[PDB]
Amino acid sequence: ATVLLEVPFSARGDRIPDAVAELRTREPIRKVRTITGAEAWLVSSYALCTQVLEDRRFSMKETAAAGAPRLNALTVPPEVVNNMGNIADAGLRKAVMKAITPKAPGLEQFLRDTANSLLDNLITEGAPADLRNDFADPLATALHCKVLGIPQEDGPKLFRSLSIAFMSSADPIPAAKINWDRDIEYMAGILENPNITTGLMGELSRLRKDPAYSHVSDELFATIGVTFFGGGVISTGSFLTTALISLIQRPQLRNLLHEKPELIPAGVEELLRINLSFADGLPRLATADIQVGDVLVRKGELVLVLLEGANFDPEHFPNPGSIELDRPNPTSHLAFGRGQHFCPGSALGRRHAQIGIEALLKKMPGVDLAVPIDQLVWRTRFQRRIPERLPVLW
Amino acid sequence: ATVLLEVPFSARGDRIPDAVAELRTREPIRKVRTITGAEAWLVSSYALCTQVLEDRRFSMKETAAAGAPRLNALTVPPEVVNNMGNIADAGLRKAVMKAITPKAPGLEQFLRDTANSLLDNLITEGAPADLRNDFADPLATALHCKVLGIPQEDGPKLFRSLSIAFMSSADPIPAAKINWDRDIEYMAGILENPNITTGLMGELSRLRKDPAYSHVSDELFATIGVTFFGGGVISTGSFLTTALISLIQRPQLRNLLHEKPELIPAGVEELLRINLSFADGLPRLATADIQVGDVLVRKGELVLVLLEGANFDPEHFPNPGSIELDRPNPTSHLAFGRGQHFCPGSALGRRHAQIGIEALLKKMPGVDLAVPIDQLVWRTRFQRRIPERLPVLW
Ligand code: HEM
Ligand code: HEM
Repeated sequence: ATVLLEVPFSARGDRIPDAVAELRTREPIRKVRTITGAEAWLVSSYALCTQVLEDRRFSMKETAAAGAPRLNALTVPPEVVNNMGNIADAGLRKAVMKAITPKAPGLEQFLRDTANSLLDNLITEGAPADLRNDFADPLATALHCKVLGIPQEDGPKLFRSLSIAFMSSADPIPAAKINWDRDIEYMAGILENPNITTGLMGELSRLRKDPAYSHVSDELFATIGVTFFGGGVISTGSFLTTALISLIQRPQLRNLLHEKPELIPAGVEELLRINLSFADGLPRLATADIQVGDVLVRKGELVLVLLEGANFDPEHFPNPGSIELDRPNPTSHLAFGRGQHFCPGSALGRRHAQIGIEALLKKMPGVDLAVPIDQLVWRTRFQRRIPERLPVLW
Repeated sequence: ATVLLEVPFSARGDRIPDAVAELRTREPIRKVRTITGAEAWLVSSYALCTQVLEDRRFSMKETAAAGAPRLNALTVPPEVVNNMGNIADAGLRKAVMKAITPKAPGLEQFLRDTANSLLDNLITEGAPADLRNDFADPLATALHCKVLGIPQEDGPKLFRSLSIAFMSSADPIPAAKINWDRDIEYMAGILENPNITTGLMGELSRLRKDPAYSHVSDELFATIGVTFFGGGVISTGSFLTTALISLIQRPQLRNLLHEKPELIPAGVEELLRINLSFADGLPRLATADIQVGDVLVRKGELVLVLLEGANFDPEHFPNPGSIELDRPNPTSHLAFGRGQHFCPGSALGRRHAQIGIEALLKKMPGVDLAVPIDQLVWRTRFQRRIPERLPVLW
C-alpha cells in the first residue's frame, strides 16, 4: 500500500521532474494530497489548465472560505485573497494597473542604472558573487520602491518580511501576522506622508482624498501597497533568479543573447515559459459540479493548476524543454496565469527580467556558476522555488 | 529492484530519522552509496563507532588519497586533510591548543558582552528575529576573531566563505578554491601585520620568527588560521543554532535552565549528545583488512562513522531521544569525535554554547519559534545540518 500522491513533487527549480510528463500523459487531472492533508485535483495539461483558469466557477475568492480544503494556510487576512476583486469593486483597477506598467518616464533608465550599479559592485568585490541576494532581489526591491513611490531605504525592511509572507505552510504562521500588521502600518503611514507623491502610493494617496473614493477603506489602500510590493518583489526576484540559472546553463544561448541583445525579449518569453518559480499549483475552489477531462469535480473541491504542466505540454509547445526563440505561440504560456486573475504586473515583470539580463550579459559576458548545479540549496515549503544563494563567477 | 541505500538520509537537523534506529538494530555496519557514487561502510552503533575512531588503521589522512572512494569532493588541498598531523609534526600542537581554550583572560566576558549586545539589538528591532544569521553565527564569528587575534571587522568576509567551504559536494567546487586562496592570502598578511599580537595568530606570528620553527612553512601557518577560523565558526555557529531549536521545542527544559542556570553546562552536554549538526558520517579509509562487527572491511575501503548513530544508541544512552541532565555517562558522547582526531576546540565550543544560551534565556525567557517547525529550510549538500533562517519571537 502506498499513500495518495503528495504535492508538491520537488522544490528544485532547475529541472522539471520526469513525473510531470508521466502524469500529464496518464492522468492530466488526478487526485493528490496537499501539505495540509487536504485532497485536491492536480491539473497538468495545457488544455485542462486553461479550462480551469478561464472558468470563474473555479473560484480564487472561495479558496479562503472557512472549512475549505486547503493547499496551505493563509498568510494574509481571508478577505485579502480577493484583493484584485476588492480593488476593482473600489473603482481602483485602472489606476493601479497604470501605476505598475514599465512605461513611466525614467523607469527603465532607473532599472538599467540600478542593475549596472549592483553589477559594478559585484565586479569590484570580485568572484564569487551571489546573483540572488546581491543582484536579482535587490533589483526587484529597488524597482518596487520606485514603482510604489516609497523611499529606497525602506525596501530592505519590507523585503525581509517575504521569506515568511510567501511561505507555503500546513499551519498558520505567527510571524506572518506580525510582519503583515507592521507592513500595513508602514503603508498607512505612507498614505499620510506628504513627501510621497509619485508612483502607486502617491496616486493612491491622492485618490484616497478624492470624493469619488471617500468610502473606500483605509485598510484597502494600505493593503494594496503591501500586496503589490510583496507579490511584485517575490515574483520578479524569484523569476529573474531562476531565469539566470537557465541562461547560465546554456552558454550557447548566453552567447547569442550577448551578441544579439535584440533577441532578449524573445529569450525572456521562453525563460518565462520554462520557469519553475511557482512552487505549487494555482489554487481554485469549485463552486459547482464541473467536468474537467475524465473527472467530474464536485462543488467545494480544491483544484490545483500546475503551471509547468501547461508550459511543458508537448501538445502545445513541441520540444517543451528547449528554449526556441522562433516559436509560433511564444506568449501563449501560463507563466502569468490566465483569465480573470491574469497577472497585472506582467509587463513590469518582463521588463525587470529583460533589463536585468541585458545588463548582466554586458557586464559579465563570461558568467557561469561557481559551484556545481546540485550544490544550490532550494528553499522548501515556500510559494516560490528559489536557490538560497546563486554563486557565480565571470 | 532498489538501489543501494544512499547517504545522507536527511538534511533535517530537528529530528533523527526512524531509519537510523532500524539500521543500528539490524545492521550496525552496512554498505551505502555516497553522493559521489562511491560505496562505503556506514557504522551506526556506539560500540562500532568507537572501535573505528580509536583504530588509526582507519585513517583520516588517507581519505585524501588520489583514487580513493570518496564521501565527497575535497574543498581544501589534499595535504590539509592531515592538518592536525601537520601541526603536530611542526611542533605547534601545544601552542595551538592553548590559544583556543576558553581560558584566556577576558574571553568569557567578551562572549557574554557580545551575546548580550546581539540580543539587545534583536529586542530593539522587535520580533521576529533570526537566531542563526543575527545571533548564533555572529556570536561564533566574533568569538573566533577574538580567539585568533584578528580584527572583528574582518570576520564577515571570512564568514562568507563558509557556505561554500563546508559544502558536501559530489564534485570539486571552483568557488571553494577562489575563497581558499583568498583567505590564505589574508592569513599570510595577518602573520606579517605588526598590529596582530594577541590570540592564535599573534602567537603563530611570534613562533614563525623563532629559531625552533624556522623550517615550518609559511603555508602551514596561514593554513592554521583559515582552518581554525572556518572549522570553529561553522561548528560552533551550527551547533548553537540547532541546540537552540532543541531547547525552544522543550519549554519545560527552557524554563528549568532559565530558573537554574547552573544546570546549563549539563544541558549543553545533552544538547551536544543529541545534536544532528554533522550532516555526514566522519570519513576514514581502511589501511588494512579489519573486522568491524560482522564485516571484514578491506584495505582501501571507505568507512563513515555516523555520530548520531552512536549518540542515540539506547545500549549506551537509555531513552536516547530524551534530554536527561543526570545521566551517569554525560560527556561520553561522540559529538566531538573520539581518538586521534578528537576535537581540539571542544572546551571553546562548550563555552560558546553555554554562554550564548545563558544570555538568550536571561534576555528572552519567553523565546519560541515564530513559524511552525516544518517551515525551517534545511541546508542541503553541506557538511552541517542547519536551518537557513531561525525565526523566533519572545
Ligand atoms: C515575472 C514576474 C511575475 C510572474 C511570473 C507572476 C506570476 C503571476 C501569476 C501566475 C499570477 C496568477 C495567480 C492566480 O491566478 O492564482 C499572478 C497574479 C498576480 N500578480 Fe504577478 N507575477 C509576476 C510579477 C508581478 C508584479 C511585478 C506584480 C505587481 C507589481 C504582480 C502582482 C500580481 C497580483 C497582485 C496578482 C493577483 C491577480 C488576481 O488575483 O487577479 N506580479 N502573477
Ligand atoms: C560545538 C562545537 C564543535 C563541534 C560539535 C565539533 C566537532 C568536531 C568533530 C566531530 C571532530 C572530529 C572530526 C573527525 O574525527 O573526523 C572535530 C575535529 C576538529 N575540530 Fe571541532 N567541533 C566544534 C568546535 C570546534 C572549534 C571551536 C574549533 C577550533 C577553534 C574546532 C576545530 C577542529 C579541528 C581543527 C578538528 C580536526 C581534528 C583532527 O583532525 O585531529 N572545532 N570537531
